[PDB]
Amino acid sequence: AIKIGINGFGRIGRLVLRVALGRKDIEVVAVNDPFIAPDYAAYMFKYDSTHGRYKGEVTASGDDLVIDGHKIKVFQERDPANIPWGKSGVDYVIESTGVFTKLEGAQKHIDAGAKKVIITAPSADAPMFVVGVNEDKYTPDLKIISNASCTTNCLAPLAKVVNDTFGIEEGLMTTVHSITATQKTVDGPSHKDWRGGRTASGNIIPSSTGAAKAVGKVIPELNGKLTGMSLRVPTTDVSVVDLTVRLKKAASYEEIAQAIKKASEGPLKGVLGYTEDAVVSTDFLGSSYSSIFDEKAGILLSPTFVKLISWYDNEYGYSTRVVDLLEHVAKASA
Amino acid sequence: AIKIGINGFGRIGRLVLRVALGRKDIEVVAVNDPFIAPDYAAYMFKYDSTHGRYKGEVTASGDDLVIDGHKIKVFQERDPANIPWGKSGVDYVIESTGVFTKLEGAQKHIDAGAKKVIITAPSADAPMFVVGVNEDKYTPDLKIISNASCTTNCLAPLAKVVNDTFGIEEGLMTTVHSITATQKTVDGPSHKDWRGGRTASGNIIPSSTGAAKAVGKVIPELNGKLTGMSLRVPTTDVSVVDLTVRLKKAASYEEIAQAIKKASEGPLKGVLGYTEDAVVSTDFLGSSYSSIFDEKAGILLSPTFVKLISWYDNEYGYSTRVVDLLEHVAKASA
Amino acid sequence: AIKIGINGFGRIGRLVLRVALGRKDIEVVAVNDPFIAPDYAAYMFKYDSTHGRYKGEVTASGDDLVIDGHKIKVFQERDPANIPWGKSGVDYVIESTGVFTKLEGAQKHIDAGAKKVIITAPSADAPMFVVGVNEDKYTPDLKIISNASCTTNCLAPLAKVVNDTFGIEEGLMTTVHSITATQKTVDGPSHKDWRGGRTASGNIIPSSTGAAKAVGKVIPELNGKLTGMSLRVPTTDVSVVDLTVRLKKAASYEEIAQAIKKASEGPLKGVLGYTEDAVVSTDFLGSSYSSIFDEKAGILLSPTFVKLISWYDNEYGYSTRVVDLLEHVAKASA
Amino acid sequence: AIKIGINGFGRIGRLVLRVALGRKDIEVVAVNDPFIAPDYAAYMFKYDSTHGRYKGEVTASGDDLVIDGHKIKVFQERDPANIPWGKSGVDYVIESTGVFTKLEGAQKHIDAGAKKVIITAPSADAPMFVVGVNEDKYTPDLKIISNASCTTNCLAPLAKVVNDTFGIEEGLMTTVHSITATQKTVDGPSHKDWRGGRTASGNIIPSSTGAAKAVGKVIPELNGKLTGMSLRVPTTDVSVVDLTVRLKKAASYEEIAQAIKKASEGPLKGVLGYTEDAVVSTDFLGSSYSSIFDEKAGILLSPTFVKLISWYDNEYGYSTRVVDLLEHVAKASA
Ligand SMILES: NC(=O)c1ccc[n+]([C@@H]2O[C@H](COP(=O)([O-])OP(=O)(O)OC[C@H]3O[C@@H](n4cnc5c(N)ncnc54)[C@H](O)[C@@H]3O)[C@@H](O)[C@H]2O)c1
Ligand SMILES: NC(=O)c1ccc[n+]([C@@H]2O[C@H](COP(=O)([O-])OP(=O)(O)OC[C@H]3O[C@@H](n4cnc5c(N)ncnc54)[C@H](O)[C@@H]3O)[C@@H](O)[C@H]2O)c1
Ligand SMILES: NC(=O)c1ccc[n+]([C@@H]2O[C@H](COP(=O)([O-])OP(=O)(O)OC[C@H]3O[C@@H](n4cnc5c(N)ncnc54)[C@H](O)[C@@H]3O)[C@@H](O)[C@H]2O)c1
Ligand SMILES: NC(=O)c1ccc[n+]([C@@H]2O[C@H](COP(=O)([O-])OP(=O)(O)OC[C@H]3O[C@@H](n4cnc5c(N)ncnc54)[C@H](O)[C@@H]3O)[C@@H](O)[C@H]2O)c1
Repeated sequence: AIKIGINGFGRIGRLVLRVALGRKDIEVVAVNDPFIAPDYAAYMFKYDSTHGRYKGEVTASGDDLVIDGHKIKVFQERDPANIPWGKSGVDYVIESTGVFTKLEGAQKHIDAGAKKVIITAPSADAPMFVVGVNEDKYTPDLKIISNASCTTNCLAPLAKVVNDTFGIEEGLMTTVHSITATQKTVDGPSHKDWRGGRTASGNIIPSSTGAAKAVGKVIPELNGKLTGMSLRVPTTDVSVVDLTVRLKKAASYEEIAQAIKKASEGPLKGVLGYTEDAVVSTDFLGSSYSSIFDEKAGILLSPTFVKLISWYDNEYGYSTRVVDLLEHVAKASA
Repeated sequence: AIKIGINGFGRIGRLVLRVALGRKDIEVVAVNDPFIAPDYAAYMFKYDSTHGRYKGEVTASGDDLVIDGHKIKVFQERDPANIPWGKSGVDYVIESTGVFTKLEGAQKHIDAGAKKVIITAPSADAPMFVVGVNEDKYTPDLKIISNASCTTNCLAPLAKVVNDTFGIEEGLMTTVHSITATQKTVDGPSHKDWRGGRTASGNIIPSSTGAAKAVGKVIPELNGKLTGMSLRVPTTDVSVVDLTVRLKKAASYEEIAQAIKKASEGPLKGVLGYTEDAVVSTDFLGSSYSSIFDEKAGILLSPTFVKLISWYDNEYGYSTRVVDLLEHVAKASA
Repeated sequence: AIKIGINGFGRIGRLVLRVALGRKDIEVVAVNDPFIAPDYAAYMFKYDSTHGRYKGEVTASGDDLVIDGHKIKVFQERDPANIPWGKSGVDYVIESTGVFTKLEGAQKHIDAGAKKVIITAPSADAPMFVVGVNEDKYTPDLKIISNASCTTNCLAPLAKVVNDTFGIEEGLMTTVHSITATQKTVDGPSHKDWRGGRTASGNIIPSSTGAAKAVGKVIPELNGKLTGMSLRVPTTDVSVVDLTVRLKKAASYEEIAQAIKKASEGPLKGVLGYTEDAVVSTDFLGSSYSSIFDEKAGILLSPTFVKLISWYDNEYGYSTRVVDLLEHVAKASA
Repeated sequence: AIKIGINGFGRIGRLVLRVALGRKDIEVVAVNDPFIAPDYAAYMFKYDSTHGRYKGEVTASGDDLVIDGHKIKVFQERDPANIPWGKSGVDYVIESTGVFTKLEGAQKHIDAGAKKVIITAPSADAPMFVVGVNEDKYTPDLKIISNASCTTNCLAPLAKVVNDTFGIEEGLMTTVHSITATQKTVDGPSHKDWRGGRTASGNIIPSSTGAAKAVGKVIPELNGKLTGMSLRVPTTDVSVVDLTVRLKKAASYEEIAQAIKKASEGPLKGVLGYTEDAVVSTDFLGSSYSSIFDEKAGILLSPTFVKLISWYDNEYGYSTRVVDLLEHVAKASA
């Protein structure tokens, strides 16, 4: 029994719960969010503007969120050191607040009695993992780890296949990315990111991202070879990586597509998907892939210079990978 | 001769400044916003997703926002008691934070050296005014007043005409309303208003509003005769009042429309507008009216039961009224 | 078996197919759409921006659309008289083009060998039915019938309960309505509906509707007692009825809600739904109800004057009713 | 006087009229659109969801569109051969229907009595020009020409500066592009572009474009050195070029920015703009530039491998260029 708690009952926290409730080996013991009371947590979990109503019975009773008859404790602590993880029997904490992304903050959960923490974001200092790429490098002494970003989980599996087969010499990427909770409904204050304060649903908004650099951390051979940027656009979920790369070995576009298709059918099955259909972003709502290569959308300019397109449900694909990483950690430590 | 300061440099604060800079007798001395430094204030005023670039020169210099040569001091105080309104020579404070809407909160501005405060919102206890309806009832001894809500400013002039002519027995109102800064880009916490936390750009969102009942405060004879609710929809600005009203006297629709046209040409000129064109919400972006009657959109069922439709730029029409009420207070107080 | 064909493979045509595939008594023999070839029909049926991917295998094979092994003939006839319904063994035609909504056009399906036609829209000509309101008035001599509009299917069950219990004296309705295929992505020509040509996703757009007067056709006692209008807003599916009604018998809001709840649990089960939750439009994506009463959103101004709010998935609830009406017609004619 | 007519009174046709009415030497004699009657033409010209109301008097009288006293004949011919251009004294036709983009189609305007045609789109046939880049290659023996695409007009001035100063070895472009009139409000038939049939306001939609390869026609030294693709996103106007380019000569990003700033201040003034502000797409609504380099948004991977960002109001910048090309052609003609 993988006994877990969730800190930060937001987009990622609530969807990680949806995914986790479908895994036989996982018991979600408790969640913590100081802004969400038990009855409110039942409301937020049951109804979802992006991914539909939860197919199951959702209520609250006292301090319990009750889903299909399973009782989940709801705590409301601003300070993770005050969450009763150990007294509740929680061994793994999903750290999905966006607030405790460094080792020093995430360690508070272990102080509070958990054993291990998975940060659902890039971490400035916790080791980072992408399932399908380097989760095999996880060892049980690592108590606090990061599942990287949603963009890194799209880019890294694709870059892995391309680099393995043809070699990546250099690459620049853009993610055309759905809006998120950090943005504003109308022009408002965002002192740390002026563009990000502008009306989210009315603008294309250039943004920064460390996701391309981060690929060189989970694929050390690509260290320093990739960088990138983001354009936030008025869709509510699903994002797309636009990867422009110089290759070491010359290829045709068909050969590149065939290498990606082969990986998607074998070692990257369930992580890297493949399509030749006339897909659009809504076609990936609820997709569990980290990366779906759009074969028809990309374009080759030279035998060593190509643009590759790959989709990802930044909320739900990533949330699935959180749970996958959790189960790999529990299996590797058993 | 009117020396004002602006607290809360947001949608209303910044657009009130836009309007004020166009008024002879107004000198904007300072603004206060603890989240917006001077250089950031210049950026937020210059560029607007809804109302376009400020046609003028906007820069910052030290602690001054500089607009077409005029220097405006920028304070950053969370507590209005700490704002040097008096030392700066500010006589009037435009209270547009949404946080100090009661006499208790707005009085802090006077304790800080200002003389009078106009709250850009309904107030639980401050006297309320709607230009064109009851601003002549303002008396100079009133130091803290409210300019009501954008919705009240749309409904009250319309209701005043209908009541003055045919009489209003009772009326139920819906405002189909653009999203505002209190809403969320994706499903997030909103513990005082659960529907309002849901994805703003992807939902029709019911919301309570006292704006129809508040008409009874500015039109005492309509006390208890109007109420209603709101539906927030994914437009970024401009809203519409849908007033279903029972009349005391039998009328034809042509008769109602003529009465409204007469009012808009005479005593409510510039406040109540009138159109017979095939208008949609974007046609009122930047409109200075409080209320624009849409003659072709309404429908009569019986001679005493009719549905009336009136548009309003909830940001800019209201902001213009804020400045209009300020100039009336100053004049009445001379 | 109920052997059917679908004319017009659009939003309604394709969602009617989705519903019908879940009904054991129905065999979908064929579809016709001159603008959609077989492989394109497979794509349009498989991928849906609003209702997700079809959960099942969708391919095309020569002239057949193939869904979970069941083959469906695809015709491409502009003129319904040329569709080989009789030769194909089709007895019922779902007429969902929007082009053939009168008896004269719909009869061409019967000339072509079908037995009966259900028009998925109001008809100037053909008798109209709303399941849960008057489908037991269907008699087998009626060969061509209309399932009314999506708004009429939301308003009529609600009006039936309120009129049955308290009596409706008069009522005025607004539907705040999602955009549809007749609208335009940017300001474009719509010479019969000038407002309807303006940018659909950027505007609140007033529109005329006969849906409230049509209630008086399916509930004859309400003939002449209801009318209304529409406001199109930038959501892509789900709409809401805003009914302002004068009652004959006085009541509390709670008594009104209780009458609707009882109907929803009894004679209008599956047609009229009932909620007290903090719902928004996306919470009814895929709902099979015609009408979901929003208990917390309405408001009462006098014991005989109240505003009632009811939701509907204008695409999917209506499409479910089309199939329900079809099964009622087949059973009534056996 | 440059006497002109406009064929296709759409987004480009109407905005070309707005621009042309501000040029002293141009007389707009007539417009043609079989779907827009004279009074409807006045409505569509007067009200604009994207660019506001026309600041001027707009009426219709008989068969004339009347703008600030100037009468413009309104024709309604589906076949341009039937437009009485000659009898009306029109010398230059702006061909903005999207339907007559080849020499054979546009020639009908000359058979009907016009002298020269400017197609407001790429042509498979007609020589293409981009103002600021190659309009000095226009010669008056050319009777039918193309102003290329809005994306080519953004990319070409940028590529010219970069190629002139550092040399372009090769480049791959993505345009993140606002929706246009060819898209659909909900999933509908688009048999030649399946992705383009999907819900425009709810999807990121990949699309082909020859815009980058077309730069090689107006800058022949760049033939075969650029290509790219498009992602349509739910904004109603303004688009952005994302150019990933390999340089021949090593550069710092600062030298690149400085070269573009210099060109924007001299030989490309009014065509190529330059900004270092925290801009988003709405900040370029109504901009007359072909291309606005976003200095802060771009990123450098190596001294010869860089990503450059440039904005454009695809409707209004391009419409202004159509009028600029017209005046250049007329100066060289007659
Ligand atoms: N949304 C995405 O697409 C996405 C994808 C991958 C990763 N992430 C990352 O996951 C994290 C969460 O993202 P989100 O999109 O779910 O954000 P969110 O804002 O939806 O959720 C954050 C939650 O944290 C809660 N919270 C805030 N302070 C807290 C505290 N002190 N203790 C406990 N709970 C607290 C909030 O109430 C909220 O419910 C962020 O690091 C983000 O970068 C987001
Ligand atoms: N359409 C409208 O937006 C509209 C119309 C009429 C009235 N109003 C009302 O006007 C008020 C402001 O609304 P808004 O839409 O401009 O909101 P907003 O969020 O755009 O602006 C509020 C501003 O107040 C600032 N602020 C927050 N706390 C502060 C403090 N302690 N001291 C000083 N400044 C502070 C914020 O930083 C922000 O800039 C609200 O009461 C609102 O109900 C809004
Ligand atoms: N969308 C809704 O919410 C809704 C709800 C209730 C009723 N309706 C009604 O249903 C009908 C269709 O609506 P929709 O929204 O599905 O529209 P749609 O445009 O999505 O579908 C109409 C289909 O008819 C096809 N078609 C056109 N001409 C044809 C012909 N001559 N023969 C066969 N097929 C043809 C089109 O190619 C298209 O696929 C309309 O009458 C509409 O008013 C729509
Ligand atoms: N951003 C842009 O919208 C943009 C930018 C650059 C170029 N263009 C190009 O300009 C052209 C028009 O684009 P638009 O966006 O203005 O399209 P639009 O659909 O807004 O306008 C096209 C107009 O042509 C009219 N029309 C159709 N058939 C006709 C005929 N036979 N005779 C006369 N008029 C006819 C239509 O009624 C419509 O008003 C296209 O070639 C397009 O690719 C568009």
